[PDB]
Amino acid sequence: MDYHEDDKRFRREELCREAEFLKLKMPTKKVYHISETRGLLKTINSVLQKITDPIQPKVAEHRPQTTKRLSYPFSREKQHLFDLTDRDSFFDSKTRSTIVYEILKRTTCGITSLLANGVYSAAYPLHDGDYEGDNVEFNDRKLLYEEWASYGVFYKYQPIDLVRKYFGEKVGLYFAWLGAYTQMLIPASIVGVIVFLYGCATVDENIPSMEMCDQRYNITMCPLCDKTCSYWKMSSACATARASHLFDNPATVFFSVFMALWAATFMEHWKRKQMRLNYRWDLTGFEEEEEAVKDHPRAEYEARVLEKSPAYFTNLVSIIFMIAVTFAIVLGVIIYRISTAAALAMNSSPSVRSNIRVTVTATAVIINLVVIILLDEVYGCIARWLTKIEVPKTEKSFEERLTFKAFLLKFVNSYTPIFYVAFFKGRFVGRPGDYVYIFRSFRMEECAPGGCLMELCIQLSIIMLGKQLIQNNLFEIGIPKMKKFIRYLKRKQRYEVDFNLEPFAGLTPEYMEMIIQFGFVTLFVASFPLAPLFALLNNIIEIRLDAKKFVTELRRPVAIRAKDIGIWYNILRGVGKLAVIINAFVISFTSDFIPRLVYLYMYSQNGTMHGFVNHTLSSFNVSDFQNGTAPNDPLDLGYEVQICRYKDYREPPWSEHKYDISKDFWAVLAARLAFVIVFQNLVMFMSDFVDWVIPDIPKDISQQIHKEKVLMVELFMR
Amino acid sequence: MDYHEDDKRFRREELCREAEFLKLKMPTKKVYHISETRGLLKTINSVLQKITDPIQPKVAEHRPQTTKRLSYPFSREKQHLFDLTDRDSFFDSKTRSTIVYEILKRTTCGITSLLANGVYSAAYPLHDGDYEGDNVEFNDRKLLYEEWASYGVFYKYQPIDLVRKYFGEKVGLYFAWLGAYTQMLIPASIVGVIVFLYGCATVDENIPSMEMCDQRYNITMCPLCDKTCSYWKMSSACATARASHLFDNPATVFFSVFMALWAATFMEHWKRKQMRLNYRWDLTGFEEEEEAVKDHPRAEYEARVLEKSPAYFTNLVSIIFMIAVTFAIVLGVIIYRISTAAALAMNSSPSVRSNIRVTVTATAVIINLVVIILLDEVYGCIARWLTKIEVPKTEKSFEERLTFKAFLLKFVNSYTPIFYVAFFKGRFVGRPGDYVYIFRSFRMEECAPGGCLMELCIQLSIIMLGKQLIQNNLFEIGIPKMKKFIRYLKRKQRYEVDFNLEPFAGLTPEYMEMIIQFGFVTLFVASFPLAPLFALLNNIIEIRLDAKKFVTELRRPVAIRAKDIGIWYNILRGVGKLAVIINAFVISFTSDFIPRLVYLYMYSQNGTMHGFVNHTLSSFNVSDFQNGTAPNDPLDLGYEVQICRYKDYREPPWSEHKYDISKDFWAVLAARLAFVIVFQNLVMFMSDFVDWVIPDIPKDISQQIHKEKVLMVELFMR
Ligand SMILES: [Ca+2]
Ligand SMILES: [Ca+2]
Ligand SMILES: [Ca+2]
Ligand SMILES: [Ca+2]
Repeated sequence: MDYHEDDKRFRREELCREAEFLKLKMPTKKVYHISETRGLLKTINSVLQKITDPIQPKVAEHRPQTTKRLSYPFSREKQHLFDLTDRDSFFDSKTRSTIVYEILKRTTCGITSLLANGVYSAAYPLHDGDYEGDNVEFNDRKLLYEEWASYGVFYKYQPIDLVRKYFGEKVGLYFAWLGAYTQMLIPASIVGVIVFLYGCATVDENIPSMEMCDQRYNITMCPLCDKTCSYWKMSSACATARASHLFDNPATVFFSVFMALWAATFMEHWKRKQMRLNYRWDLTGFEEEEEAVKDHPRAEYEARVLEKSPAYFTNLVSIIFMIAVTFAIVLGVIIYRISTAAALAMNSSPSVRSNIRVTVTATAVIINLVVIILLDEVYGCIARWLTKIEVPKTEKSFEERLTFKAFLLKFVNSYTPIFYVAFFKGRFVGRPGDYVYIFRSFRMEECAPGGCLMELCIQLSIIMLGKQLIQNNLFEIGIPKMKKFIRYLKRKQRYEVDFNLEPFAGLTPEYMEMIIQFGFVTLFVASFPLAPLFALLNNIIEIRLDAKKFVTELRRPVAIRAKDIGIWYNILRGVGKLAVIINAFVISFTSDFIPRLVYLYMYSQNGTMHGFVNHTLSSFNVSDFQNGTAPNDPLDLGYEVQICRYKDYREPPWSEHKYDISKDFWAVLAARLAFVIVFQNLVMFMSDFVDWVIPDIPKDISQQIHKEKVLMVELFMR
Repeated sequence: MDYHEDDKRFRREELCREAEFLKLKMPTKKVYHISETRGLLKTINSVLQKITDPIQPKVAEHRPQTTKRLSYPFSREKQHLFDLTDRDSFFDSKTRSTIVYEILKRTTCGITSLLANGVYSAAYPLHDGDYEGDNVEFNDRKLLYEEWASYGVFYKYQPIDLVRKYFGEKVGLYFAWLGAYTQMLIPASIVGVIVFLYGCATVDENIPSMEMCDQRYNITMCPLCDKTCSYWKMSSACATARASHLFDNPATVFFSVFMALWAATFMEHWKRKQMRLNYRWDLTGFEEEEEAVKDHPRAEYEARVLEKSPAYFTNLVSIIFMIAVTFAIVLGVIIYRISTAAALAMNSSPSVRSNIRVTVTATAVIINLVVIILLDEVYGCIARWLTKIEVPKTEKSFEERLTFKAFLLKFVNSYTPIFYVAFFKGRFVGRPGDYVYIFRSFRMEECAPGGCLMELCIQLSIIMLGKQLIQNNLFEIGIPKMKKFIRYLKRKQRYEVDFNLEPFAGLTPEYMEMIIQFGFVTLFVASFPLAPLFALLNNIIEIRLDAKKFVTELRRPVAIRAKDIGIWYNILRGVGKLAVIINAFVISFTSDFIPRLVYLYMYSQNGTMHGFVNHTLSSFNVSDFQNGTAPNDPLDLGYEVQICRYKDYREPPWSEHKYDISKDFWAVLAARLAFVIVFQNLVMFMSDFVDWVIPDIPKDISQQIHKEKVLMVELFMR
């Protein structure tokens, strides 16, 4: 318990004499406006500040803001600038802290470099009362914990009009965004499960999967290794083909079109929603540009320029940034190589002959993810330092610029193994005659038995479950408690309670996870349905986890008022527009959908497909290995062996040309590229069409603000 | 000579008794505001109106508009709403006519259905003085004719600040737009001529043109006709190949990229320019929506609804519109067919044996253009009537909706023969074995000897010269003089002079020609450079022709104030965005650029190309015609004949497969589609990049309006 103030202060009680020389000069400028009283307690002393009344409408009339009025037509109170209330207890704690903070920034000798220098350690508003606790006189924060930030309440709606009142429009605007995103994930998950279960129903009705699961063919493939791998039968790995038909179903194409159109209609819905939320709170968006002070090393450098009394260096460090992006790109694939090459050629030295091929893939991906989790912090640090070097003008430019430079890095290292698996996996190996030897010592890399699509789906699967759901939430809960143990192992007053809390670190690491997750929703659902489902399961946990992090474990933000999410809308629209071309390439060049359609329409010799797998397998002759690249010990799976088969669209060896590129390769390639053109153009046009149709401003808000303006006129004239 | 009034009136002097019963009830409502006097002269009587002073600041204060002030910092006078002048002769004639016209619309019993009923025939402001003439006391219109609307002055700049003062911001804004477009055409024409002359320099240095112009091959082609055409030699038509290399030069690809980027930078330049023109005239764009009265059959239908006291029918008539678009599309190709089939199989009955093949093409295109010129008016009329049926709410909705429905029609019938020539010409004929017989009586259509690109370039050429430059300007001058002869063959006072002038008919037919011409600039310069040149030559003539049409042959517009061109910006951005994909298809599928690159990189057997024309020609055997489709009288050009050649990428007849589709067809097709993907994506990204880079608001205007706002504050507080 105490009396009723606004903003605290945290000095460091015992150079030092200049610390006290500035520590008693600033508040002398603070005497004229705000009545301060300093308190002396156990650990480190603090400074207290209570606002005085008659300067508060000086600041409330200094800036234009809307406050509640007395008149109400149609069951709803109007708002104008500042008049007609007269309560002396109607200024909420949030707005009081806003005004007091404006005085905290305005007067100079603000707290930018005064706080950033070392004399002051923390400047922050306090909260009313306490969550849970005992015998509390109806706290707002207790109410908010009891209705919003509990795991037991995840079905009831977001109380957005209260969280705006207690945290401000920025923090309120975030949870509104996450609410609309999770609400839009419901039909995505329903349609995802319907398409996947349509996949599950008709697995054993198709032709091309039966052709592999059939016995009595005795068809043999080439060993896919340099020295030590043997011949393998087609019907051996047939579960992977069964799951392949579970994933590259002809309903998934329709699901991809549905997802592009889904992302577009989500953009429309959210524009409309923040428009009505800009109605309900603050309508005149004309904040005065160049309002705050400049960034202090720009004033320092500017002072150096005035001592001396650059359009080369910003572009120079932008090129530095692009360099870092390029070797980030190659670094991801480097680390993926190291990961798949964690345990190579271990067939011999244990001599147990497991041949399980599971631990190499599983621990490859898991070790890979450990290196990505470890490296992400480094990239964040390079973003902060580089943006510090560039010397932006304001705080807004620092926030925006740092946001973009962090996003490119996390995009690159968080997505590049999936680009390597989905596209560039088994493209570049030659015929079984000659192999493409990278580094001139051994082979590049070979695909899975039965298609590289499985490695994409299980890699993508354990990223949607590994890093997103379990790892990130477990550290997101786990870190602040451990910082609490660190800060401990080295009747209580209010600010002494709030000092033990952790300081607040912006909204960028909390939007960031959601932009990357949105990238997982829209960029790779051409080859993997039911991804939204995983996004929804992560999302329900994320909203309440973040809410409990606000109410429980953090001190209060200072309630910066803004009217849109900002740069994140451009990032969402960019990613959602990039999704179309990458879905076209995933469908055509990966999904094995084009060769089946071409075989149905050009080499059928009947109505349907049969002998498709007979058609793809390019017969080879085992006499033509390059003196050592033969299988080292042939398995003798049957009596003998004469010819191995492989899938590359090449002519048989007995023809007058052997081991060249056939007609069918160019036919399939032409059909693939034609699909890319048609898909990209039609889906760009549809995704534009649902922008042109849906009204970007809502009607009810336009007519209601028009009626409010008219009634404001006819009420004002009297 | 007369006294000084604002707005005229034209009644029809002798049902009739109701005409006079309303003719003396409206002006009784006009007595209260504006002092009218009626005059009685020779032909038909008129009514005169002079404004009275003290109601003019009632209307000038009724609406907010900016007028000149007394203070001037930095050599330029400020503007605010209405004060501080006090001249009683400072209201220009344009603004006086604006206010008087607002009273003409406001009071009701406005002149919408009062003028549209039949009692009033014309309501219009008059002009001061007269152009040229004799002894005129420094007319504004004489000045404007002497500086702007004369053919002798086409090099000196547009006097935009005077034409705005005399005609208003709409008509001024148009000539600003045409000024910026013609100014942007200068480097387009320079680079066009440089690329074309680079084509002209190195004609006789290449390989594939020499291969056709070479003698001593004795290579013979198949006759390309059903019954009566003979074998023709390759070296016969070699001028057409010479011009083909003049057009599909590898510099034209660079010119196509340059044109897409040119269109984008033109958009940026014009956004910036109308922004500063919105600075110089009127800055607060907040015109009150729903300001004027509704459209009178919507009030009539609304009255019928109120007698009765539809979201199906508007969409029904939209589908009607789409139907009209579809048979417009097929109608263009129908009329093109009739045109090329004007004189078919005339080799026999004259028996002169000219074999000139010129008159069929030339008169085909000319007859085609006559039908398009004749049909365009019909499509315009269907646009007006259909838009009349749809019953829009306002005048603005009628203007916009009619604009769009006119544009789709003129787009379709004005472009469809060029789509037929550039794309679908010789694609769909089979091998010389079997032909694709449309209508089951005779062959479809065959390409030119030496490529269908020539027919595209000469058709496109005589549209850029035929319909654009000569036909349209000749009728645009020719029509109003003939209407003057018609109106004649059935000391003078001012309104009696202005009555002989022709009424003004909006800006839509004058923007329309320029949007279609812009379509000719950006949509087909992949296969035809130096098109801008023709656009520039048309454009210089067009600006002065239109200007002389405003000053000389038309009565005055009523000066509607607007702040942008409107729908035409969306139409320009749409066409300029459609240009990229159509340039990709013109380069790949028409320009014969891909097969030369593929032959250079895959079948070279050396460094360079030689025997390219040897490679393309698919040898055929003349024994395999279908019993009558043989050449009827073989020409006996040599001793005998055994095999004819043709260009379709098919295997020779002596192989184990004959007359099927070879490997090389799929190879070339795959390369073509790959070029479409790469070109479309990279040019979309560049055309976006020059939007992201260039600041869409100018800096000087932003800082200058900020300084104007600050100085307005510190001048207002005193
Ligand atoms: Ca998380
Ligand atoms: Ca989180
Ligand atoms: Ca013209
Ligand atoms: Ca014209």
